[PDB]
Formats: sequence, C-alpha cells, structure tokens
Amino acid sequence: ADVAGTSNRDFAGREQRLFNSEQYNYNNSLNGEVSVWVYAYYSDGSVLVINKNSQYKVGISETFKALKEYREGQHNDSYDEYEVNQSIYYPNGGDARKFHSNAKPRAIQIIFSPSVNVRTIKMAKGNAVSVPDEYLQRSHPWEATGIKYRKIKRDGEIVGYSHYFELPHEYNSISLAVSGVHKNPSSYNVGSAHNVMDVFQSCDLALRFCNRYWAELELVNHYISPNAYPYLDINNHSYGVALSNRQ
Amino acid sequence: ADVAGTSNRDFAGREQRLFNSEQYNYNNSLNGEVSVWVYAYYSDGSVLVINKNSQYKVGISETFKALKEYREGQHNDSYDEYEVNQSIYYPNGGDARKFHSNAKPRAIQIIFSPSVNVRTIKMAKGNAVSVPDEYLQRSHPWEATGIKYRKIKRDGEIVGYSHYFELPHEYNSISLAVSGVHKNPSSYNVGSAHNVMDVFQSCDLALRFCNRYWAELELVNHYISPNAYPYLDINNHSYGVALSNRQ
Amino acid sequence: INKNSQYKVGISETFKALKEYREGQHNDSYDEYEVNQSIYYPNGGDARKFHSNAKPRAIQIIFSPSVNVRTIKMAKGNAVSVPDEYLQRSHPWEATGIK
Amino acid sequence: ADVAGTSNRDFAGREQRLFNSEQYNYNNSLNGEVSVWVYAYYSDGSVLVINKNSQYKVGISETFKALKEYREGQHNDSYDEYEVNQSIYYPNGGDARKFHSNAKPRAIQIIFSPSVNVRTIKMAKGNAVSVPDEYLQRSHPWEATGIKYRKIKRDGEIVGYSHYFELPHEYNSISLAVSGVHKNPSSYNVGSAHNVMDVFQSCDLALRFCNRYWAELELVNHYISPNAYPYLDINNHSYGVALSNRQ
Ligand SMILES: Nc1ncnc2c1ncn2[C@@H]1O[C@H](COP(=O)(O)OP(=O)(O)OP(=O)(O)O)[C@@H](O)[C@H]1O
Ligand SMILES: Nc1ncnc2c1ncn2[C@@H]1O[C@H](COP(=O)(O)OP(=O)(O)OP(=O)(O)O)[C@@H](O)[C@H]1O
Ligand SMILES: Nc1ncnc2c1ncn2[C@@H]1O[C@H](COP(=O)(O)OP(=O)(O)OP(=O)(O)O)[C@@H](O)[C@H]1O
Ligand SMILES: Nc1ccn([C@@H]2O[C@H](COP(=O)(O)OP(=O)(O)OP(=O)(O)O)[C@@H](O)[C@H]2O)c(=O)n1
Ligand SMILES: Nc1ccn([C@@H]2O[C@H](COP(=O)(O)OP(=O)(O)OP(=O)(O)O)[C@@H](O)[C@H]2O)c(=O)n1
Ligand SMILES: Nc1ccn([C@@H]2O[C@H](COP(=O)(O)OP(=O)(O)OP(=O)(O)O)[C@@H](O)[C@H]2O)c(=O)n1
Ligand SMILES: Nc1ccn([C@@H]2O[C@H](COP(=O)(O)OP(=O)(O)OP(=O)(O)O)[C@@H](O)[C@H]2O)c(=O)n1
Repeated sequence: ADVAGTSNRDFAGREQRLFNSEQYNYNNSLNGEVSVWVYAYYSDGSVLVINKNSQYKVGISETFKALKEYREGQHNDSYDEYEVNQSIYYPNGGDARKFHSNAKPRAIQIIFSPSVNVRTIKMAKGNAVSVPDEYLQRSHPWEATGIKYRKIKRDGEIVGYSHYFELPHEYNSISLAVSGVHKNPSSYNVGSAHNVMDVFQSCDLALRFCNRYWAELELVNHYISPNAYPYLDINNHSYGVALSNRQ
Repeated sequence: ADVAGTSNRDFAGREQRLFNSEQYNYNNSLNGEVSVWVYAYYSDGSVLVINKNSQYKVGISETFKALKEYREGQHNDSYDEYEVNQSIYYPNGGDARKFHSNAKPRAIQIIFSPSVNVRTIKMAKGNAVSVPDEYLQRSHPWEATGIKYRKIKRDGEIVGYSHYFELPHEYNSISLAVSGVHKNPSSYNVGSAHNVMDVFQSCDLALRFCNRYWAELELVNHYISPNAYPYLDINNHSYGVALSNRQ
Repeated sequence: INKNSQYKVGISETFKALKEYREGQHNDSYDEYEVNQSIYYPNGGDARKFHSNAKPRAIQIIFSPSVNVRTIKMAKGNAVSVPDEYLQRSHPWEATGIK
Repeated sequence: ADVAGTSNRDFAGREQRLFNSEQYNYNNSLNGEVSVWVYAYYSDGSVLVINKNSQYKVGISETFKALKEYREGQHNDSYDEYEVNQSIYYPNGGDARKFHSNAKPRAIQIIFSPSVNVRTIKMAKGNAVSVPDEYLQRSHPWEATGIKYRKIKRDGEIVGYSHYFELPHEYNSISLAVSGVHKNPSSYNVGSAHNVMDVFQSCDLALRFCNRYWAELELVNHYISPNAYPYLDINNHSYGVALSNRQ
C-alpha cells in the first residue's frame, strides 16, 4: 500500500530499470548482437545505409560501384555511369560526359553498436579497383582504426561508436570493407573448437539491410530513431537510447 | 664519392632491389594478400573479370546467371534471356527465341596470385542449377585442380597461376566457385584458436571487384598492367611483374 | 554567359536560368520544377531530393580590363529575385568593385 | 523605468514604427525599387506570374507564344500548339486539332508597386503578331492606361496598383508589354546627363522572375504573402502590407 516513487516498494520502478538494464546487458553478452552500419552521403543530400547484424562478429564489404548512388525507379545515367567507372578504374579509360559523377559518395560514416570491442575494428579502405594499398604486393589487408572511433553518448552512456571521414577530393574513389568483433571479456574463445561451427553458422544467419533515404532528416526520423539505433549527425549531434541502470 | 653501378656503395641500387624484394616477400607472408580472378570470355570479345583479394584464403562463387554477359546501360534481351535460363535449367523448359545465347561464356580462366598454395586450390564447377556432379547425392563439393594450373612466368619468376578451360559446346552451361589458401610453410595454423576470429574477420574484409571490358586489349592495358597483376592471354603470352631480387 | 558591348555591359539571370541544363540529356525536368517551388518558399514543393545538384556551387564574375572597376554593380538577389529580403528595403545593387 | 505602451519612453514602439516607415519611404525614394507583375490566368486555374524589379523604371514585354500556359515537365501538345499559333497569326493558317487552345490566357492582371508614378504607366497590348494597333503604320506604340489602375489598399494605405482585364472571347489573342517609371516628385531628372549611365546600368541590373503556380491559392500563399507583395484576387480582395507610420 505504498505511494509511487517514495519507497523501495515501487516495483513498477524497479522492474522498469531492470527491463532496460537487461536489454543493455543482453546485447553485451555472448548471446547478443553486434551491429555495423555504413552511411554513404551523396551531394544531393541523400544517404545510403548498409547495416549488418550478427552474433560474434560482423562486417560489410562493398565495391566502388556498389557505393555509388542508385535511385530506385528513376533514371541513373546508367550508360554514362559505366563510362564513369571505366575512367575511375584507369585515368582516361572511359568516355563519360561528365567530369565528376554526383553519384560518388562525398563522405562515409561507420557506426558500430556499443557491443563491439573497439580494439577489434578493422577497415579495408581500398582504391576503386579494390586494392587496399596501391598494389596488392605491398598491401596489408586492413588497418585497425579503433583509436579513431568517437563515442556516441546519450546521458553519459556510450550508445555506439563512430568513424566519420569525408571524401571531398576528385581522387577519393574508394572500395570499402569494415569488420568488428563482439565484446568478449571472458577467457572463453567463441571460435575455439567447441563453438567454431556456431560462428560459421552466424555468418549464414547475419541479417543485412540496405536503403537510400532522401535526407538525413528522414534517416534520423524513420531509420535511426524508431529502431533505437545510435547515430551522429553532420551537426555533431548524438542520437541513441541509454539503457544501463535507467528508467 | 663512388660512381653509380661500379661498387657496393651504390645504395640507390641496393635499396631498389630491396624495395622490390620486400614487396615480393610481404605478399607471401602471413600478413599478405592472396588473390583470385575469374575471367569469363564472351563471343563478342568482351571479358567479365571478377576479383577478390583477402588475407589467409580467398574465393569467388557465381551462379550460371551471374556469369552471363551483361552490358551495363545497353539492351540485354532481358526477357528472352529469362526464357534462355529456363531452357538451360531443364531441356525444353523455356520459350526463348534463340538456339544459343551469345551471353554464355565461351571460356573461363582462373588466375591466382603467386601467394596462393597451389595444392590448396579447389574448384566447384557445377551444372546450370548449381550441382557439382549431376546430382547432389553423389557430389563431392569440389575438385582439387592445382595440378592443372600453369605457372605464369616473367623473367624466370612465377607471377601467378592459371587454369584455362574452354566452353565450346552447347552443353557447357556452368555455375562456378573457386577457392585457394595463402601459402603457409610455417607450423602456425592461421585458423587455430589463437587467430581463428581474424580469419572470420578476413571474410568480412575481403575486397571484391567486377567489371566487363570490351576487349582483351582493354583488359591487358587498363586492368592487368596498371595494377601489376598477372595474366595469360589467348595467345599464351604472360603478363606480370617479377620482383624477387630484381631492380 | 558572356556579353560584349560598347559603353556599358551587363548580364541578368533568374535562379532557374542559372541551374545546370544538360542539352539533349535528361534533366529531371518535372522534379526540378518541384525543386524550384521548394526553393521559392520553404516546403512549397514536392521534390524527390534534398539538394539539387543543378544548383551552382560557385560564381565567378569577370570583366574585361576596359571596364572601370568603380562602376561595377551587382544585384545578387534571393531565389524570387529580390535584392535584399524584401523589395521595400532593397537598394537595387551593391557596388562591389573593391572586391 | 516606464511601462510599455503608457508613455513617450516606449522606445521599442517608436523604433517599430520608424522601422516600418523607413521601409515605406525607402522604396519611394530615388534609391528604391519599382516593380511590375504580369499575371496570366489560365482556364485550368493556374497562374503564370512574371515579375521585374528595378531602379528608376521597369517593364515587361512578352510575345503571344510566351504568355501561353507551359507546364514544366509535363506534356504540352507542343506540335499541335505550333499549329495553334499558325492559326492564330493568320485565320485558317494552321492545321490544329482544336478550336480553342486552353493554353491561351483567360485574363491578365498588371500590378505595379506603390513606388510607381501611375501617370507614367504605359501599355502596348498588341495582336498575336505583336502589332499594337491593327497595322504598324497607324500604331501609336503604347497607351497611357494609368487612369484605369485601381488602388490596392490595406488599412487605408495604397500598397499597389492593379489593372485587370479579361480575355473571354476567341479573338482575344494578345502580345503584351507594360512599363512604369518610379515616382520622382523632385526636379532632379534621373535620366539627365549626370545620372543617365546609371539608368542604363539599371536596365542590366533589373531582376526578373517567372513561375507558374497551380492555383491562385498557391500564388497568394507562397508568392504574394511571403514576399509582402500587393495583390488583388478574383474575389476583389486586397493583399499587401501597410507600412507608413504603422507598427
Ligand atoms: N567499453 C565500454 N563499453 C560500454 N561502457 C563503457 C566502456 N568503457 C567505459 N564505459 C562506461 O561508460 C561511461 C562513460 O565512460 P567514458 O570513459 O567513455 O567517459 P569519459 O571519461 O567522460 O569520456 P572519454 O573517455 O570519452 O573522455 C562510464 O560510466 C563507464 O563505466
Ligand atoms: N611455390 C613457389 N612460389 C614461388 N616461387 C617458387 C615456387 N617454387 C619455386 N619457385 C622459384 O621460382 C623459380 C622457378 O622455378 P620452377 O621450378 O617453376 O622453374 P622450372 O623448373 O624452369 O619450370 P617448371 O617447374 O614449371 O618446369 C625458381 O627460381 C624457384 O626457386
Ligand atoms: N500617389 C500616392 N502614393 C502613396 N500614397 C498616397 C498617394 N496619394 C495619396 N496617398 C495617401 O494614401 C492615403 C489614401 O488616399 P486616397 O486618396 O487613395 O484615399 P481615398 O480618397 O479614400 O480613395 P480614392 O482616392 O481611391 O477615392 C491618404 O492618406 C494619402 O495621403
Ligand atoms: N558517354 C556516353 C556515351 C553515350 N551515351 C548514350 O546516351 C544515352 C543516355 O542514356 P543513359 O546514360 O543510360 O541515361 P538514362 O537512359 O537517362 O538513364 P538510365 O539508363 O539509368 O535510365 C545512352 O543510351 C547512351 O547510348 C551516354 O549516355 N554516355
Ligand atoms: N521468348 C520471348 C517471348 C516474348 N518476348 C517479348 O519481346 C520483347 C523483347 O524484349 P526483351 O527480350 O526484354 O529485349 P529488350 O527489351 O530489347 O532488352 P532489355 O529488356 O534488356 O532492355 C519483350 O518485352 C517480351 O515481351 C521476348 O523477347 N522473348
Ligand atoms: N516530385 C516528383 C513527382 C513526380 N515525378 C514523376 O516522375 C517522372 C520523372 O520524370 P522527370 O522528373 O521529368 O525526369 P526525366 O523524365 O528523367 O528527365 P527529363 O524530363 O528532363 O527528360 C515525371 O514524369 C513525373 O511525372 C517526379 O519526377 N518528381
Ligand atoms: N495538328 C497536329 C498534327 C499532327 N500531330 C501529331 O500528333 C503528335 C501529338 O504530339 P504533340 O502535339 O507534340 O503532343 P505531346 O507529344 O503529347 O506533347 P509534348 O510534345 O508537349 O510532349 C505529334 O507528334 C504530331 O506528329 C499533332 O499533334 N497535331
């Protein structure tokens, strides 16, 4: 017969806090998801998002061509854009009718879920023919870029990790792959013989999503926010939901 | 104060040789790339290339449909070619307006980087419905075809490995997957528990490339040569760059 | 755009006229009408894009060395061709020669 | 320490009134704009507006063809409408598939800013081949129509001047030019030798605007009102902002 918010017998309050805490902790458990998003920003203000969600580890790999703006059900200068690709793969190799394709991304943001271990993040940012570092012979196949990731924070809680980089120059023509491993502070190796086949199955079970939104507003409103995803906008504003020990 | 090319004090010469040797050896190290290319040759003289570059191991897998010629931004007889597929998947199963689709590859060449171990190469050359050997029940899922690979050589150095096969007959309608493992003469298993999650990450981090060139000339000039890739042309001519102990 | 004349010379263009037009190619003409409506008044259009890549990213004005730079005048208006927010408070030009 | 709206020490009030008065008076000064709009009303309810804003004097001149409805990015019966023009320029001179083109304006409204001197307004309302009065040989090139202009009033202030005329008959096929001169109650002639080159420059510097709105509602809401322009609607309702000595 106690009054709300006045004693330790407010079970609605306690259960609300536990409900949120359990979600925070489940995601961070070995049973939980790790997620990555790649955002490609185009000059027309639209944004391509690619997302993958999987247990244990997760990544995305795209070609130069795949990262170019594609407007579903509209004209895309498809023939001229084939010629653009040829001239990007080798200088003067194409016969395009344009100096700069507005379909090329102007910037990339990579975001991981807070369940990633940031020291496991690896990126292969290749040239337009998918070579990590000038020539295959001298290429390490990735860079460990975790130190560059900024914490996306809401109410003091890390809700995600962001690496943002611009591609403002004519020569910024890239292929891109990124990968991170789910946190595991235990000494149980999820890829040790006991569980390695489950990790192989996780590669099959990973769910992917891709869509082009017309505006960052639409991305924030209809993609980030409804799904309780983390995001950092072009104005450096953080989005996400803090859950640990919170009502 | 020594004269160029006349003593052991030609440091420009020594460093040039070391620079090239280091690239050769880095590629062959466990830190290095292994690469595969699949070339599909069409009757119009164009060539589809698919390339993947990754640490540890690498492969490509394509469907029958995926290997058919696609001309970006041009007509492709898309409806008739759906009917072609139906008649290829089962005899008399389609209603195509042609006896032979000129979109079917006439030949395939598989090339691996010299950092592959040739004894690890495996190929699954399936029928048009993606069965390795007539029926699933009697199929081994691959053949180890390394003994068939020819050494692509420049100046006495192996710059790559090639398996070329023609598809000259109406019945040569294939699905195709190929895989090789990076050399590892050490007794350190890159997939042992210590490193297995890095191999899982390598699957995410692998970069892919695909493009159709109008001619083998254009492939040699604008794809093989600029990237210091190995190649064997239809005239049996070898392309590539020898690097070990060379200026 | 170039004009050559004796005594004095100038050029005057609308917002629409300065947008990229690709002769003999597709130009998203309908969507670009909607772009214009949304540029003339906020939320006034129904365009399928946030930013039209047809909008100029920069302008350079060049005069021949036979101009008197102290006579140069520019009317850089908004998208509805008003020099300075509202007609009632607009001087119809700025003397920009010092720049 | 006085209370708002209770003394001569309400400086916010005084400055608000001066701010508005200054805008009213600046526009009417020789440094200010004079503006003209031509509205062409089509049977589908859409309205073409042409506006020009310039110092000293201002006008608009359009051909018969230019005043016809054009729907950007939609079909316009362009070939048939060429034939319509031929049959309008000379009776039975075309081969059109229609008796009356719905692209012809049904009415015209000319509006000047209140900074015009109404006695300077001149109109050349020509026939479809751009002759003011039947034949060039007997044409005065304009009519001084200022006496016909109605004052558009808001709160007792003239906010603009309107001349409205319908074109309800099949034979109302017009070319149209209008011109007015900015008020100048001084004895300083803005076109006297001292300033004549500035008037020549004003011809270059005049800004033009044209757009077709789908409805008079849209014109009122999104063109007239946001820009503090004067307007008189088909219901004889006046729009505009009174500024002289007003808060
Ligand atoms: N890897 C992690 N994952 C999730 N939460 C963490 C992690 N590391 C620390 N935290 C918790 O998140 C909160 C924020 O810690 P953090 O160190 O990020 O804050 P800070 O020191 O103010 O900012 P910064 O470290 O970026 O300068 C702390 O309450 C901490 O306990
Ligand atoms: N697996 C390998 N990878 C890279 N280089 C190798 C490999 N095996 C041998 N080599 C080196 O490459 C060079 C060529 O050796 P190879 O045995 O291919 O020549 P060959 O005997 O003339 O030709 P083949 O063996 O094809 O008849 C030698 O100098 C050798 O040391
Ligand atoms: N040419 C003008 N430009 C701007 N304001 C004017 C002009 N002539 C008069 N006014 C002012 O505008 C207000 C309206 O004057 P106006 O003579 O138009 O009113 P009215 O006599 O009620 O109407 P009308 O003259 O149309 O019958 C007056 O306060 C007057 O001082
Ligand atoms: N560098 C070149 C050379 C030729 N063309 C020709 O011009 C036409 C333009 O078409 P395309 O580039 O395909 O643009 P759209 O057809 O407008 O767009 P989409 O194909 O995406 O519908 C093509 O058919 C092609 O034959 C071209 O666009 N660019
Ligand atoms: N076996 C058949 C049966 C019918 N058609 C019809 O003929 C048309 C030919 O078009 P398609 O095969 O699609 O070739 P294109 O339109 O020229 O090429 P693309 O679709 O690649 O632009 C099709 O619309 C289809 O309705 C056909 O091509 N083949
Ligand atoms: N905001 C909107 C609403 C509708 N549409 C419709 O989608 C089609 C796209 O055509 P358009 O914008 O005119 O582009 P293109 O036809 O490709 O280019 P152009 O007209 O310059 O040849 C139009 O017919 C129009 O009916 C559109 O583009 N944009
Ligand atoms: N008096 C005539 C004679 C012939 N045609 C023919 O019929 C077609 C109708 O097209 P048009 O009048 O141009 O109308 P749309 O093509 O529908 O509109 P737009 O051209 O503005 O897209 C034309 O190609 C023209 O050859 C016509 O319209 N009117």
